[PDB]
Amino acid sequence: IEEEDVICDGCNGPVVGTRYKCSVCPDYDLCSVCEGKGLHRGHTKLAFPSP
Ligand SMILES: [Zn+2]
Ligand SMILES: [Zn+2]
Repeated sequence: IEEEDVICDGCNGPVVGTRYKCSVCPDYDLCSVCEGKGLHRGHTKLAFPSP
């Protein structure tokens, strides 16, 4: 099966459960562990469910 997946831009792990996305940039995603690191500082990240 070949499918589109959401991959964490902080650690390359799967983004499952809560998905953090940049409020400004398209195609930016963090898992909940990496969001706690504060990555992509300067842009607010938004909490969403994951696909
Ligand atoms: Zn991560
Ligand atoms: Zn951004």
